Amino acid sequence: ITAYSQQTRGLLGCIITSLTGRDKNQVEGEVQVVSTATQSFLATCVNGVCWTVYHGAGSKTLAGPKGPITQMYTNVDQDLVGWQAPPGARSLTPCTCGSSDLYLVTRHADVIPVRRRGDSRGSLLSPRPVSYLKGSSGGPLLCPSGHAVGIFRAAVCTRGVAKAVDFVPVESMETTMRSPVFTDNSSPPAVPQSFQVAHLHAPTGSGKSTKVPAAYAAQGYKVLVLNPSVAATLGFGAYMSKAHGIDPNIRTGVRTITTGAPVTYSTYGKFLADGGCSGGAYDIIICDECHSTDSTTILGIGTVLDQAETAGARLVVLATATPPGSVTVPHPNIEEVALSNTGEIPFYGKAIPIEAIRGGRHLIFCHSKKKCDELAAKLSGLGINAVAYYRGLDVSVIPTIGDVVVVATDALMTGYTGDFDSVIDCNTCVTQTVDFSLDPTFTIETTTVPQDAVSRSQRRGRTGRGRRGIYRFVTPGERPSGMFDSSVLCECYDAGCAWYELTPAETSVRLRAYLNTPGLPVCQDHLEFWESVFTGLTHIDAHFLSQTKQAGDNFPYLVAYQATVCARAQAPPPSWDQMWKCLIRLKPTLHGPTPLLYRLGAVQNEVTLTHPITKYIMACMSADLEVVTGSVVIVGRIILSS
Amino acid sequence: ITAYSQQTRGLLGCIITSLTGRDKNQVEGEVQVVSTATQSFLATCVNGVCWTVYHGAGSKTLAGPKGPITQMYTNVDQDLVGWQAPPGARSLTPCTCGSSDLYLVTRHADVIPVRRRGDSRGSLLSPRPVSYLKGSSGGPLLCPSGHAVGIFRAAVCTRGVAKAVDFVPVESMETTMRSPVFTDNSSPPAVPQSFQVAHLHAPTGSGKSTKVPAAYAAQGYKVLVLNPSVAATLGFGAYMSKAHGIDPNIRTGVRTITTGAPVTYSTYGKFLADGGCSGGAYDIIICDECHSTDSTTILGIGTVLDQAETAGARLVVLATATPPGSVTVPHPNIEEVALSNTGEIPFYGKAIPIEAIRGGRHLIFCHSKKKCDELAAKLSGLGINAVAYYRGLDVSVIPTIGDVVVVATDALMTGYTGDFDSVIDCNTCVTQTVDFSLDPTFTIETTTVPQDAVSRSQRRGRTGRGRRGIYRFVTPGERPSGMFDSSVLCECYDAGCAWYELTPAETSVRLRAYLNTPGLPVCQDHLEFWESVFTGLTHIDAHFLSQTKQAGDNFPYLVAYQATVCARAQAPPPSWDQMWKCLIRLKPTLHGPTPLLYRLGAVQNEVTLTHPITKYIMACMSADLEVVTGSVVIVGRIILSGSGS
Ligand SMILES: [NH3+]Cc1ccc(Oc2ccccc2)cc1
Ligand SMILES: [NH3+]Cc1ccc(Oc2ccccc2)cc1
Repeated sequence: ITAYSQQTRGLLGCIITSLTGRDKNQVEGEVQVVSTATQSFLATCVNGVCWTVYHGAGSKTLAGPKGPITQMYTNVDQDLVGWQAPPGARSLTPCTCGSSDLYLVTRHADVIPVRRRGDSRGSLLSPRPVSYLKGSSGGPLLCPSGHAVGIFRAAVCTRGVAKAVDFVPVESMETTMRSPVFTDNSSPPAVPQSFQVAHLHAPTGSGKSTKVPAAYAAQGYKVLVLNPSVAATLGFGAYMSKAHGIDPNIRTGVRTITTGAPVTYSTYGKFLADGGCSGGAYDIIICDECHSTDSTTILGIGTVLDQAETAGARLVVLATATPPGSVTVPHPNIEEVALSNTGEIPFYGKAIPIEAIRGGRHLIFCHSKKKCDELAAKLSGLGINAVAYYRGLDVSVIPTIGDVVVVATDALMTGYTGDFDSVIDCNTCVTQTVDFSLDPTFTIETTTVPQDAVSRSQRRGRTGRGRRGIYRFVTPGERPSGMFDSSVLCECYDAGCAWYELTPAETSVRLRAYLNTPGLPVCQDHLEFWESVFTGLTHIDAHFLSQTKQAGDNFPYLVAYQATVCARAQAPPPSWDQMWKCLIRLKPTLHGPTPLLYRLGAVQNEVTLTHPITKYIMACMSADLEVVTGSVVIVGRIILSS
Repeated sequence: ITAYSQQTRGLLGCIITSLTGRDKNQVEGEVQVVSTATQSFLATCVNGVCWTVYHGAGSKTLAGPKGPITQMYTNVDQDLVGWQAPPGARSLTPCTCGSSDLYLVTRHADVIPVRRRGDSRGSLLSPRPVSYLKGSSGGPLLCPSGHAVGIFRAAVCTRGVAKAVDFVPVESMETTMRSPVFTDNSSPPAVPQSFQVAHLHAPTGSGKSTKVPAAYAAQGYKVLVLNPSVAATLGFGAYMSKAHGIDPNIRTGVRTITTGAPVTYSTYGKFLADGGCSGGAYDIIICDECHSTDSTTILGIGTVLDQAETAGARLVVLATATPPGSVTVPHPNIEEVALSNTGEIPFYGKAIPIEAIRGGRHLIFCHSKKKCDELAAKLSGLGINAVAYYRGLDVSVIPTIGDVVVVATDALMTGYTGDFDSVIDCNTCVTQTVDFSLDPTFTIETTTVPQDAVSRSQRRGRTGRGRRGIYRFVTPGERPSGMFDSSVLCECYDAGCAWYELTPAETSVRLRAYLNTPGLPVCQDHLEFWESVFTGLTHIDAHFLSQTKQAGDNFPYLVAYQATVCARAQAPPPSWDQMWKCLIRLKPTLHGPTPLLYRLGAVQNEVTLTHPITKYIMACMSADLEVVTGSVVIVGRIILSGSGS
């Protein structure tokens, strides 16, 4: 095998084409170089279908001769997407009698030897920088005969040096093609003779966590319905007593009720607080909002999947309006309008007319609490009745009746259950992103990022509920949905220690149940990495753990454990911002360099690396780490020949 | 003082506008959010001129009502460029009485208080990560009265936190405006009565390395001519003695010759090897190729500027075809032709058709030695006589001579002096950047990047000499010339130690003479930081040093030092790349994590940061590092409050 690249489009055409969705150039070759507005990567044609990775492609359409091609196949559990191949596309053909010597075509037309180990794993003969492979997701792994063993999806790395490759085997495509491209998941499953995890995809309003649990209980089953939101968990209790004459049990941290009833409503949080499943309690477990990628939902859903075959249950139901890989589609009840630039109120580069929000009840989403208070002032300045809500504030700041503009962060989603005449969306959210920076260990950065399609649908779906709604937006983009960052896993272990007395090895078992169930959000497999680092975080100071839970910002356990080590060395904290207020009382006492374990923010101090734990963590970094490496547009192609 | 922002264009409207260079949208506001294809930053309109930083904007035009607006001012030393505001556009105005309370406006429309601490420095009352200030270059510092104090150009960092901001004081802008738009520099200067550093910007052709040094000799003056290339130096000498009559002294490593003549030709390397200026020696020194930013040319010119006046010289001419700021205009003699896809030979995305090169003499440039070899092999299949040249190989591996298609890296432009019928350029080169990654110390990465204007001009310069010439290219456009990376300073200290027995403190002085002389290539000033690093690198192993020196590769002193520490820890090197070949010999006896000092490449062994040297370098990192933080298109604006705070 031999290979060379050919650039077919430059920037302007790629943009123009992305928007029009009309690729008029004739698709020659069988490996294409593709681009989105942000990423560039490779797509291979096998068996008449043009394949690539989900983390690159998303749910995006392919620009084609007659306009946008929607995806024919979308397996988010195998990081696989595929479009029907435009007429005149050559295709590689599968590999019958696999060799072990493979050849990985990169986007620079370099052909890289690979030794096959697993079904989906290959080891690079000559290890290379991970940077080298980035751009080559969805490039084909070949055998010498030129046939197609699979498509590349991740590097497996030691300390930033790719030594193995992760690929999608060609049979997983053959499975994928064979799978029902449309499956029906709107009606609730019947209660099978033995254990079975089932899915329920139904829009909000289908009674997923009211009608259906009522159905199961009328059939005589004892039913637990798990939910992220306390406001929601509590709200069902009341709706039930009314519209189905069951006073159900309610279990929330704040306030629980045990009527004896066959149906229980519970927060995932409280579920975990009570040691998961009690054997004999329930026949059916409904996990609502399982598209949720907060640590408590993940850990909770993990637990249910881990425990319920044993606790006697016969049916787990993963219920959601927006499963991984789903596209934000028109709602028949919600007019969607773009914010423009002629309005009285600046809002994320655009403007809001004061007409649009004077009188009525409106919801303006912002990414940050700073920007909320800023906007809630501006509006009160203009005589509009504005109110900020975010993590911290109590939900009574939101008047339940009467005109108001609520400027909120996403906290609003789990904190408040009402709906609104309009919603204005800045179309962006803050997120936490772990970086294996080796300076000395890992870092957790905050970042404003484009909203994913799940968020857009949660946000927009706060208007239009059985009554008409306007949804105003700054921008039409979604990022693709149902993927989460490794830092979410990190948060689970932190949570496991902080709140639910779980040893890191028990958290792992539950996360591993989550990861190995198809149809959930996906995540690079870093369970062992994180387990190992938390394994080493021993003899924490209870009193510091206390104050970081109390204050309730993220990573209370890591923040406490740094805090701890800092105190066992009269050594000051990384910095004197809020995070390390739990030390203010010792400020004039501490002096020297900070014994740094990891970066959870700006470090403003001398730092020594010579602490035994820091070293343990650095040794944890030598772990194998799987890393990843408008329409999608074809910008170029790689031509194959040994 | 408060602010908010308006996005006035999308991503497509912005590409269309960069290419056409025509923007109709009224220019409202004072602070403009401008953008290139590659990046984005701020531009502030002051006294009717629309200013921004050179590092963002280069020499690019600015889209406007009737078409691209040409830069009125360009000061690559201040990092400052300016276009005439289209009539309409509001302007800020300067401060009328230095109040020290200041206010920086960021591209996120945040306004962040700054305490003025000198002519063009202010400290953040609240330190913040540098990443927060990125894309705010060209933004204004305002006094409390809302007047322009300066345009922000860089953050001063400790370990990635901005504690202070550097700006272009609006008085510098005042000078610039009250001054000529066009300057001469085209003609050789007359010799002054006392010391003076003149510039000379003239085409290769103006004989600035032969004609003008003759002229000065004809007037009875001793002139020394420094050049980076050793081929260029011997060739100028030869030409002189012959077509000019004076047998000139040559001073190069490969060939030294003392006639006694009044003209001496030399490379920068030999000059530096000879200890620089020997008192009395010369009156005029011509630094040809001052635009070069090889460590040797930078150290050499630094020495000349540091020593030339005390050595009794009267005139240093900094000589160059392409000074910082210069743009690639066309040629009378060179038709330039977009390479394209339809062609028998693949070449960086496009193809080269054979007919184009089947007969005659051709230079094909390639970003790397690998691609040269690979492309040689391919051209000797289709049966064209094609050599590959590059660093390592010998100059005479090229026919002088027959039919040929030479496939070269930039090494060509110092080794060889001949020209060609057509030149094919992939338009990209290989740089080194230093990243202060604190992992544990710093990284020197070798990257591939778009070529700058000088590069394009040199590469295209190898045709169209006194005849027709075709220029084929993979990509139009250049990045801006006259800026070099912090790694190049690193190379300078490294050569200082490796080659020229200069201690770091001595080197600082030479380089500081370079930096503070204006009209040369500019540079993030990291002198004290590197000086510190190399001061701590003591008791290097002479034998490793001599092997890395011989080897020809980069950072010989750093590679050999890293090797020294390893050998003496009986630890293996960070990899078994070619870079570490000097330790292969010893491979059996080397066990354990490597005691890592810095990163020059892929670390593969386990590492360990307990070495005293690691810690020393780690401490050096707490230094104060200044970090930078088609037409330019206005894509938005920041609006400032007219009253109140
Ligand atoms: N950036 C987060 C991210 C990126 C890629 C990704 O792909 C996967 C991972 C695991 C299984 C299947 C697909 C998951 C999460
Ligand atoms: N005030 C001197 C000055 C002028 C320009 C300059 O631009 C650069 C240089 C190097 C890298 C990035 C930008 C740096 C320093």
